[PDB]
Amino acid sequence: LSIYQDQEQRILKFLEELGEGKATTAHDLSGKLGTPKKEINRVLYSLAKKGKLQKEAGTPPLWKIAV
Amino acid sequence: QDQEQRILKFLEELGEGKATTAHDLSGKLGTPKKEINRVLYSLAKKGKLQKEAGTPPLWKIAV
DNA sequence: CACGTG
DNA sequence: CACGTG
Repeated sequence: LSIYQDQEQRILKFLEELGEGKATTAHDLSGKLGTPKKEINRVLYSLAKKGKLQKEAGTPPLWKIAV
Repeated sequence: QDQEQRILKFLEELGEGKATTAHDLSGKLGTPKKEINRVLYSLAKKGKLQKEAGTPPLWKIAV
């Protein structure tokens, strides 16, 4: 229940309530949560390393829950 | 654009054929590498500097 | 314009 | 690992 974990949870929750295969950008996420895109991306890539999220390469990249 | 100037001088004040890096310029100038580069790429497009190498890039006055 | 970078 | 980016 740390502040960083709360942030990770906020992002994971946002993406989970997105839908089946729907993805979103770091830009959108940053805007909805009121957090700078840099911090968001730092968390998104980190969570992808942990396997919880999948990055769909592109410009910009799209993010969603893994598998 | 005083910032641009300061960087511009420092660079012309460099040895004949010696090229430097944004990282080095940051330490040698006590300025964030973000602004350094912002200037470096601008001066390069403006033809006042030249960039070579790749990872990272090396900067020296243009001839 | 992708950029997350410690 | 480059990264300059508003």
